[PDB]
Amino acid sequence: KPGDTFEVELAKTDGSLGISVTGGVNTSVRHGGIYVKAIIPKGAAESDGRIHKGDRVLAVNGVSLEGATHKQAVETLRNTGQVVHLLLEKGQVP
Repeated sequence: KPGDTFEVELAKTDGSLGISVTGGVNTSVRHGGIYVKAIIPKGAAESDGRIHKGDRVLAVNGVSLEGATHKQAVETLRNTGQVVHLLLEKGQVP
C-alpha cells in the first residue's frame, strides 16, 4: 500500500533544508495540497531520505498545510529556524 506517515525532526545544514515544494489549492492543481517536486543535492532534507520527491506534506512545525497555497508553504519553509518539525506521508500514488 502507499501512505506511510513520518514525523521528520529535521535540523538544517548551515541554513539549508533541501526541498523544492509546490502545489496548493488555488493554483493549477486540483488535488489541494503541498507536494515535493525535487530534492536539492547536499540538503538536510535531501540526505535524510524520509523526505523524497513526490511525497505529500501534511504539516510544517505544527501548521497544517492543507488549504495553504504555493507561496505560503515556500514562505513557511523559508521562515523556519534551526530545528524544523515536519509531518509528511510516503506517497499517494505509486
